Formats: sequence, structure tokens, C-alpha cells
Amino acid sequence: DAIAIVGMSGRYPGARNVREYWDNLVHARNAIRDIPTSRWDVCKSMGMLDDIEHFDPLFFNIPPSEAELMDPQHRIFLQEGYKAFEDAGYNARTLNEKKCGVYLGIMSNEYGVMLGNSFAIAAARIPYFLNLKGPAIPIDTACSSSLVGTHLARQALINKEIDMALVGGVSLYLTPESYGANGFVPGEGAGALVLKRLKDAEADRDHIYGIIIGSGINQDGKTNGITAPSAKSQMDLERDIYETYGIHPESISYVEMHGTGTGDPIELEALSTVFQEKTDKKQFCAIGSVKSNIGHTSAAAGVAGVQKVLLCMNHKTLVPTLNFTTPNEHFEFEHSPLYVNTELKPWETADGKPRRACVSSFGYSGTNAHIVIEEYQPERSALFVLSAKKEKQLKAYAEAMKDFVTSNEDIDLEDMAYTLQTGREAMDYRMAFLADSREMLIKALDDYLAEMPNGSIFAAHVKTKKSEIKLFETDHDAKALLQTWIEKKRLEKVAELWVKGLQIDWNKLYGEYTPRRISLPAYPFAEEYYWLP
Amino acid sequence: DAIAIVGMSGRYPGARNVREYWDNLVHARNAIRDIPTSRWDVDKYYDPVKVYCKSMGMLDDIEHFDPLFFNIPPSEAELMDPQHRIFLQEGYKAFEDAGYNARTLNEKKCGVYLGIMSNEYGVMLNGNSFAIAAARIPYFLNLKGPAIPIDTACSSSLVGTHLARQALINKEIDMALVGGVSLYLTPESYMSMAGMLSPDGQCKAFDNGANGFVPGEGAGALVLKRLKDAEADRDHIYGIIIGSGINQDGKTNGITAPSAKSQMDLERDIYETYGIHPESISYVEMHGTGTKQGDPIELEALSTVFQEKTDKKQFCAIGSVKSNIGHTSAAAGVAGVQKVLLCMNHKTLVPTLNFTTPNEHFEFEHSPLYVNTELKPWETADGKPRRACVSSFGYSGTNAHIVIEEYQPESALFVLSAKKEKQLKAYAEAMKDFVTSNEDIDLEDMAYTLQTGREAMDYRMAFLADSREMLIKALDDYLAEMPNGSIFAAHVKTKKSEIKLFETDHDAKALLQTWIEKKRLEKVAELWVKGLQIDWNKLYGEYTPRRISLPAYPFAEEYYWLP
Repeated sequence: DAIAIVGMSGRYPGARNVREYWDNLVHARNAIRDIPTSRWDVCKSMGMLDDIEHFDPLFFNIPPSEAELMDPQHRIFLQEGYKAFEDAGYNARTLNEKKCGVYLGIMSNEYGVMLGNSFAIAAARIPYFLNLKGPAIPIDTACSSSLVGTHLARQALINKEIDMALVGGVSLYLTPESYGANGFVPGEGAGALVLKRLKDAEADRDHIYGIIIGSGINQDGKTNGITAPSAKSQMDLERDIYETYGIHPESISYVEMHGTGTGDPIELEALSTVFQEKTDKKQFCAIGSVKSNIGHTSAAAGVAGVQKVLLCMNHKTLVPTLNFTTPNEHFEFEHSPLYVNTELKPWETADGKPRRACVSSFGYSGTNAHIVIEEYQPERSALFVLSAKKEKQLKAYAEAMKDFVTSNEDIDLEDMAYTLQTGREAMDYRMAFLADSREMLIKALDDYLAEMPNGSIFAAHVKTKKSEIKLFETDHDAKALLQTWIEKKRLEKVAELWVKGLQIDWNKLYGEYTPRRISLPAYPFAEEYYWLP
Repeated sequence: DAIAIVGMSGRYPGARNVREYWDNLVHARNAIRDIPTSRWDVDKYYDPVKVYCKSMGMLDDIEHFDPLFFNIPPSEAELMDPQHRIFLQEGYKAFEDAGYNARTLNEKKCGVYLGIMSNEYGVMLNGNSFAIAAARIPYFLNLKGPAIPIDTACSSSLVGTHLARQALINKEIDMALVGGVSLYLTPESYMSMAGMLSPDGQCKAFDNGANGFVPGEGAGALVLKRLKDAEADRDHIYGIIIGSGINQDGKTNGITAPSAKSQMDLERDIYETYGIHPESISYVEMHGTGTKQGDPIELEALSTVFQEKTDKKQFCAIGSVKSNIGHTSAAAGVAGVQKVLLCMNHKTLVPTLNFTTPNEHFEFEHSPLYVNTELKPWETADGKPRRACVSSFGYSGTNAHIVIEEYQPESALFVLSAKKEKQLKAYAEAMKDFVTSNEDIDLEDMAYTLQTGREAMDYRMAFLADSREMLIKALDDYLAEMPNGSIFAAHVKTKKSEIKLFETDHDAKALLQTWIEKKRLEKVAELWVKGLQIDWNKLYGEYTPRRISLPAYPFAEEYYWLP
């Protein structure tokens, strides 16, 4: 039935993550810049990612020398994909042998040619690293790729062929060669979503961004030139989805258009016509395109749009679409169900109905996709733990957490700790601390970073402390003592032992109030430069 | 009230005149060819996704001109836009078709309204302004009515027709020459595709596979008069204009998009103003350019206006000659009017081409309209004259629509002359072909037309005939230079002395005057060819024949292009 989106990660022009992405959208920021000479010597504009050469190959058990031979599209998605899992609150341990499919939108080979680097391998990186067992399939339907992938993952989950799916897209523009409405400006990006059956997501107590309640794909078929759109195919696609899944156009209040700024009028007419077949209501449905902010992120276009929509729903807020002064002459808005939203405003819904939105993505090869997303409506000291594979990254992790807590005054401290305990892998470099308030939490992380002694803070490298924790691992009364500590109160003791490498049973910390996993900052990868050898 | 069309001349793809035009229409011929390299290299501009059309309705010999005929120095001819040269010829011939000549047009209050929309030749060169294009004919023939070029794109010649009509009705002019001319000289201009052109190079009017138009070249002219004047002057009348109107699309979706509402208003207002019932109309020559969004809008508009007034179904045939010749742009209106007049004259409807399956966006079955693809009799009920409309819509949004009604009217001495002997020979050839092709020609009307409705120029021939066969034989004998005692020929400048006697002597003049009545044609003939002025009216007593359409001057085919 319904598919839950339980994890997301994103890296788009002007946005290193989904929180910056949201902030940029709220403030109507445009990330399009002139192409610098460090890329190539110069349309002279692009929605660019920063530091596309950066990778943490050691994290992924990849030899540094192999990293130079990897398409950065592979490298960046590997990172974003992984972070999507961590966002959902899953780790290497909990993913091991999971029937998780990987569906990766990808549509260019630039690095391989400039020079392992097949589409087939690009999709297979994450399954190989995490020991996943669902199929790994790259999808090249051009700009519809990530949304096509979403559809396929959706169908596999519903048929119970997999129990989880990582869907995503990645697009870089590396060469000069591969490169009011007047055409589009190319964008770069990488995004991933983690999908589950809704019933599983609720039983597993995942945090849920939203649910997919309908999706479809089809073809333009014979058009006037292979890259031209078909009004009829777009209409059929949208109609068939709404009819198959019992979705009334009146229930939809936002559509993230394909909206490349070429094509535009055909898309508008199609969607308008389909809506009007079912309702007389006027100007109820806002339309936008994040391509106005970040450019045309190609294979990653679908996932960029889906993430925008989920963020909108989560904040119950509609954000401006950009570059709109006067309506396209070829379409008449006044008596349409559609209106272009250029305001930052509250996303209003009537009588506690869940917000619904659509995302469209159409490819130059004629393969179309369209999905319908519905807002999800859900029914003392804590022990904070952090770890990373190097001390430098632990420090970066602490900074990321401090920024996050500073930015989010309403964070549930118990949920956050719980996520750090159960929703992250305990790696070799460790710190832990107690806090009973936001202020104490921020102070602790500050103290850690500034190296100001603080009696609530514990840190160790696990390999150094082996002899010191053995006393607890094998003896029966030591375990009983630890269990008494963790069953339950002293937390200081649990903390000291945990940072030294002792495995803790985090479940025992909680009698019949158990907190929930929430979205937190994911691993801060080492930012090492790798390019052509 | 009514405006009589009393003369016509046309030059379209596959048709050097309106007689070939008619033949091509009857036989359902498509004139659209691939563009030859002698025009430009399509391979150097062609891209299938640059130009994406390689086809055109082309005129032949666009470089040919007879500058000496028009008192133009040969060297100036190279500097003249061929659009000007071509119209200058076609206009002049329209007058001759009507049976008017330099003498009879001198100082006439004749307006000239010329559809023209392009400057290619002038640009290539870097005299050739639109203003001068329209003014050539007035300058040559000493006409005194206003000379105005009309550029409303593809509606140009039909807007000109409306303006000429209103001037004639308001008695500001006594005659009008209306026309249009379009050539496509460069890859650049024909090019603009803007998405306009068909990749298949056909105007698929009314068809579901309509995907743009193919550019066409053409030059056409009509001579208009008030009907009352046309009847008093005993003109031959092709048809009458009984209504016309022009308007604007206004604000559309894109300045080149059409407006359903404007087309409906245009047509409705015309019919209401002039008391024309849609049921009385049996053919419409559509704008019918074969564009995907344009065609269905035109159909729906016209259908709707007809349906407001009648429940009758499928009584009005629709077609578009653009299916035959391509989209002849500024000349589109005049080409359509000329088709309709020819249809009326022959009481015949002809096929519209490239029609396989009706446009999905319009349902014909319950329409007053049907697409005619048959060569068939144009039937009318009772006594009633046939009525037809022509529509022409421009890319700039200025529309025109006229309503034409069928007109229902209540030995001989043949003389020919040209400015050079070579052209006289060509004139004799054209007449022979005409007489051969037209087995029912009235010999007395024809002679009368050659006598009174053509200028006596310097190289002359004349002969007697009492039958078609005799006429054909004489012209054959003339052409073959094989002796015939009833054929006379001379160059007038050579014969001045042999004629003077009849110009100055009182008794000679009295003898010549008796001859004209004495019933002696041989004598009149010998003298006329030598340059003697003959009072042709004296040849006729109780019965005077009527002017009819004959082949016009066959211009020298001299090549002029860029200097």
C-alpha cells in the first residue's frame, strides 16, 4: 500500500546537506554561479557542487589509490547514500544482510572517458560496502532517472521482493564538451531516500518524512523529434495514477513541476487539464520548481524535488519558486486549478486533512515519471555518545551536533541521545557525556571542542583501553554490576566504560518509556582530495 | 454595393498563368518541389531536429523581366527587387486580361493596393522600398488613384482587397488593381521555421497530421470596379464581392498565435452587416495553412458562426489551395480568390490535397462543413448564384475575410501586335495554344478584344478567319512563315510613307471610312498592320461584340540578377 520515506540525504548547489537546502529554499536563494576556470575556461553558468574531488576512501575500505580511479559521481553518491541510512537511524550492523534494493539514477560517464566506472558498479558500491542483498540497479532514463527508480523500488516493496530501498540520483558536469523561459541551466547534485513499507516503518518505530501513495511511469512515444514532449502522455500518466490509486485532484495542493524553463506550457496545460476533468475549483494548487533555485540537476532532479516537497510538508510551509515575473503567454492561469507560488507562506490545509503534493520528472528520451506524496500524521540526565574512525572526524562530528542543537531549540534530548546510542555505529574514537538540558548539552560540546576540562565529558581511543575493559566482558558479577549500573541510573559509569570500548545494551537503559529515533547530522567524512592520476 | 472583378492575372508554383493554374487544380496537382542548389544548398542548412524543411512551392524564372517594355534601362533592372519586376508584369497583364490598355487607362483614378512583406533582394544588394513597389504601375500607366503597399503578412492581399473595395464604394477611385507578391530568395528568410514549417514540406490542411506549412512563391492581381460601372462599360465579369471585413487578434498567447474569438467576430460581423446567410455559402477557401493549432481553431470558428444560423449539416465544402502550391504569403489572398473565381466560372469544385484523416480536435460529422477531396460539379439549388468565402490570417494578427458571389449575366479580323518581332511570334503562339485549348471561343468577341482591348504596338500582324480551324491555320502559317494570302504583317516604323495618303487626303479618308463599313476586312487589315489608325467602332452597327479574357502580352524573357 503506502510507502514511508524514513531517511534522506542531499547535496545540491549551495547546500552541503538537506538542512542548508531547506534554509536556502525558505530564503529564496539562487545557487547558480558563473563557471570558474578551475572547472574549465569558458551559457557560462552552472548550479555547481563544491569540492567534487573530496572523498573518504578509508571509511569505505577503499585504497586511496583506487579513489583517483573512481568517478566522483560514484564517490559522492556512496557518501550521500550512506548518510541517508544514518539519517534514518540505521547502521552497518543493522543493515547487514538486509534485503535492501538500491536504485540509482545516473546518466553520464565523463570521468571514465577522461581517464570500475560502469553504471552497474556505481549502483553496487553501497550494497558491497554494507552487505545489502536487494538488487542493485542503475537507471538511466535521463532526467526522470531518480523518479523512475523511486517507482521501481515502490513496486518491489509492495510486492515484498525487498524490505527496504535506497533510491537516489547523481549528476556532475565535468567537461566543456557535455555542456521569459529560455532553456535550462545545468545543475549538479546527489540525493538519496530510504524507503520502507509503511506498516514496517511504524512497527520499527522509524521517523517518517512522508508517504508515497501513488506513482507511475510511461513513454512519450512518437513525438516531433525524440526530445519533444507529448501533452497526451503527460495527461495519461497523471490521470492513470490518480484513477488507479483513488486520488482526487482537489486533495492536491502542491505540484513540484519538471519545470525546466524551456515544454513549460505543455506541462502546465496537461496537469491543468487533468485536474479540471475532476474539479471546477480555481487556483487551489500551488506549483513550483526547485530548478529555479539550483538549476537542472539531471539524474538527481527527481530526488531533489521529492526532498523539497517533504521538507515543505515537515515545516508545513510553501516556499517561493524563482525567476517568475510574468506568466508564460501560452497558458492562462486565472481560470486554472493552478497558481505559481512566489511567497514564503504557511501551507494551509482544511479540516486536518493531510497535505498532498506531486512531483513530475520527464526525460529527454521520453520516459516520464510522476509520484504523489502525502504528509504523514503520527499518533533527568541523558547519555550522549559520539564516535568516528579518526579523531579529526570525531571533532567535526561534535561541531555538527553543536550547530544542530543550537539551530534547533525544540530538540527532544532523550530522542537525540537514543538515536546516538542505537542509530549510530560505535567506532574507534569515542566521546560521551551527560546533559539534562539543551544548555548543558551545548556547553558540553563546546567544552569538548575548546578542550576545557569538564567532569561530565569522557573520551578515549578504543584500541588503547582494551586491557582496562576486559574486567567487565567475561565475569558474571561484573556484568551484574554493569547491568545494575545500566539497570539503571549511574550514567557516568556507563559513559566511562562505553568510550573505552565496552559494549552496552542500550535497551536496558529504558523501562517502558522508550524514546524514538530522530533525524540527526550524519557522519562528517574526511575531506581528502582525489582526482585524475 | 457590389464590386465586380473584371480582370485577373496569376503566377504560382507550377502555373505560369491562371489557365495552367486551373488545369493544375482540376487535376489535383501538387507543385511542391525540393529546393534546388540553383536557389540555395539545402544540405548546407539542413538539420532534421539551420533549416528543417527542404521543400518549397517555387516560381520558375524569377529573374526574367522585360525592362524595355516598361521604359526601364536594362542596367536598372539588375537593381530592382524581382518582386517588383514580377508584379509589374502581372499587374499589367491583369489590366490586359480585362481588356484595358495604356490609352484607356491614362489618367484613370485607379488605386493600386499591393501585398508585399519581404525585402530580401534589397538586402542582398548591400529604389526597393514597399512604397516604390506599389508605385511602379501607376508611374508606368499614369494612374491617379493612391498607390499603397500593404504588409500585414499573409493577409496582405486580402486586406488590400478590402481597402480597394471601400474606396470604390465611397467613390474615391473608379478602378482598383489589387494584388500580392512573395518570393523566398534566401535560406535565412524562408528559414524561420519559430516552429512554423512542416518537416514533411506539405500543407496538410484540415488533416490530423498537420504540422506546419511549406513556403510558396506567387504573384497575383485583380482588377476591381463598381458593378454598375462594370455593366455600363460592358466589361467581362468573373464574379462580385458582396462582403468584406478586417480585424485584429489582439492579445493572444504569443503574438503569432490565432484567436478563435476574433475570427468568429470577423465572420459574424461581415455576414450581419451585409445580410449574408451562412446557408447561402457552399464553399470556403480557408487560410488552411496546415498548422496543428491553427487549423482546428479556424475550423471551429467558422463552423460555430455557421451553426448559429442553421441546423443544416455538411452543405459547405472547405479547401485550401495551399495544399497545392504551398503558402504563398503576401500573395495568399489573391491566389485563393482566383481559385474561387475559376471554380465559379467552370461551375466545378476541385480537390483539396494531403487530406487523409480529419483533425482530431474537430468533429466534422455534425458540422455545416465538409472537406472536399473530389473533382465534382458545383451544384446550386433553384436559380441561386453560387457563393464562397476566402479567409486570410496573418502572423501579426490582422485578419481578412471576403464573400464572393457568382455573376449571372442577362469573317472576323484578327489583329496582334508587340514591341519586338520576337514577342509578336510568342504572342501568336500563345493565341494558337489558347484557341486550340478552347474549342468554344466566340470568334467575334475575340477579334473585338484584340481590336479594342489591346494596344497597337510597333510590330503587327493581322488576318481574316471565319472559323476556329481557319484561325488556327492562319497562326500556324504565320509561325511557319508559309505563304498565306490572308496574312498581313509589318513593322510600323518602316511603312510611314505608304500610309500618309490615308492620313492627309480627304478623299482617301472617305474611302477608308467606307471600307470600314464597305465590308472590306482585307483592306483594313493591310493598312492597319502598316500603322494606320482604324476606328474599330465603325466596324460594328446594330451588334457590337464583347471583350473577353485572352492571353496577355508575352514579355521578353531576359535574365537580370545582382550586378
